Amino acid sequence: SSCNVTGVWRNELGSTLRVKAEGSEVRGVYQTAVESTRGAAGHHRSARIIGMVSDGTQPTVSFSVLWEKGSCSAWVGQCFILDDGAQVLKTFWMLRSVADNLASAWGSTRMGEDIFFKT
Amino acid sequence: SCNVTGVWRNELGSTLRVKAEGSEVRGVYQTAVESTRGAAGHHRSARIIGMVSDGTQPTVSFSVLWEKGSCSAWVGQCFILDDGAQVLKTFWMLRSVADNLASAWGSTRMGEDIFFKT
Amino acid sequence: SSCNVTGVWRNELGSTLRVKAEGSEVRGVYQTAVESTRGAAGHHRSARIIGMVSDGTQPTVSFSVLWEKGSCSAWVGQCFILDDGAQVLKTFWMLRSVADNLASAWGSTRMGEDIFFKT
Amino acid sequence: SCNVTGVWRNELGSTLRVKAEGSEVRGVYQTAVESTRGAAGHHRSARIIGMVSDGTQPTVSFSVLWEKGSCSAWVGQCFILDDGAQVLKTFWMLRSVADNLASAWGSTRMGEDIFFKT
Ligand SMILES: O=C(O)CCCC[C@@H]1SC[C@@H]2NC(=O)N[C@@H]21
Ligand SMILES: O=C(O)CCCC[C@@H]1SC[C@@H]2NC(=O)N[C@@H]21
Ligand SMILES: O=C(O)CCCC[C@@H]1SC[C@@H]2NC(=O)N[C@@H]21
Ligand SMILES: O=C(O)CCCC[C@@H]1SC[C@@H]2NC(=O)N[C@@H]21
Repeated sequence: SSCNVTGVWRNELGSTLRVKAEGSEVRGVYQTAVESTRGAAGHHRSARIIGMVSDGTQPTVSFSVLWEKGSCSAWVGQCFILDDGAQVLKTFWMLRSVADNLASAWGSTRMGEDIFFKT
Repeated sequence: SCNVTGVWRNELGSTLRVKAEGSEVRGVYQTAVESTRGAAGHHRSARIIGMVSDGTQPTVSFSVLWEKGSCSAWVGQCFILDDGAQVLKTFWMLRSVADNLASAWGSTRMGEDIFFKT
Repeated sequence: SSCNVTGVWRNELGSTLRVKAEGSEVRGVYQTAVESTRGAAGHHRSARIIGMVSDGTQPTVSFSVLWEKGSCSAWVGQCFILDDGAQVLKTFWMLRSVADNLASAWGSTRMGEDIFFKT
Repeated sequence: SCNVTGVWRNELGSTLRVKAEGSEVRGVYQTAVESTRGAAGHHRSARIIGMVSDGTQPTVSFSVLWEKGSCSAWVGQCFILDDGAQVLKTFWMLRSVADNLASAWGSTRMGEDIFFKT
């Protein structure tokens, strides 16, 4: 019983992650159900993702998103296959907001946990 | 204008060879340090994949898959200091493999990496 | 309707947090269900808490824990009252492992999310 | 030994006055910066409460509650260098007040603070 990163995923915020694994890379499309300020994520709150995925029964993943307005996000996670059979992607993320210069950037990094379930 | 393409070095002694073609970043990462011995394999090198914005002080996000299945990610921004230096200010996460969901709580480390240009 | 920080909470790993407010401070007991390396959290996987709670309806909290073998942890968070009447304590945490020196400390900090519910 | 008790300053210019009592730390933090005008109060100072371990290079964990409801926590270690210099090495989180659960998703920031002595 394997956890397969390829698929369509939904997080606890209601964001959708559509992902295709090929070789050791991932591509696809992230639609965020929220943004940090109006505009940030763009026209349909959507952007391309690019990243890596490991081999194995419970693979690790890492992937990046650049948001239309110049902020950017990164996730690292592992695909686990639960005892009830649900496929689950446990991730932490960083969101990096554009700063004006180095001195004002101390506060430009946010973090959190996204849990993605297959739909 | 700060530019991401080039060869960089961090406070740990690690090296980052980066090349942008537009919004994409590719390259190679050599880490001077490892969480377990050989976790990054014998050359401690891996490929890098990510994104870089446009603008003069662009933001950057990139991932590395390590040889034995851990993976790191960096976000940051390319700054021109007063003195002419180009600096990549980043924060990273290192995700170690875990056996099951229940052991995964302790799987994510973080830190800050300052990359300077060789 | 408010969120009340005082009491016994339980998070996703089964760890129990007992909070007593004394003014702006919080004191109490943390019993972790899990530890890094056997005995890191001491004989009873238990230690005391110290920190702060704000004055809202939905207060923010900050608290810290020194474990027996010297690693330390801190959580920051807010106490939300939900539509269904439930009180959820939403935190993020940092675990600091002891290192021998500055250079080998690069990997000494881990992070996660803890969602506490009231018992 | 590295001694936590004292007056400390970090890369941002913020000042940290702490004293140690058993395994408890107390004192005042004066931040050189804030998220919004006045988040740290008119004087940008607040009390600190936390913990410090025994040993030659002790670990530390402290909190601060800010005037307008946000809060910050630091975890770290007091490393003593070759040159005899004492150095507090930390990572922090800053939680901002949110109106409700759903809109709290982006309410946590982090960073590194490195403190030197006066
Ligand atoms: O606010 C921004 O700068 C762009 C949108 C940010 C979306 C973030 S990425 C991490 C978190 N998880 C989500 O699904 N959305 C938010
Ligand atoms: O430990 C592993 O699982 C593989 C090596 C990780 C190297 C990390 S990546 C974050 C940090 N920055 C560096 O330059 N090296 C370490
Ligand atoms: O591993 C150690 O060094 C001591 C025990 C740490 C337990 C951590 S603290 C954050 C997380 N949440 C819990 O409930 N327990 C773990
Ligand atoms: O913005 C706020 O809500 C309150 C002030 C935050 C000050 C932060 S705490 C982490 C960082 N280190 C400092 O010395 N100052 C900032």
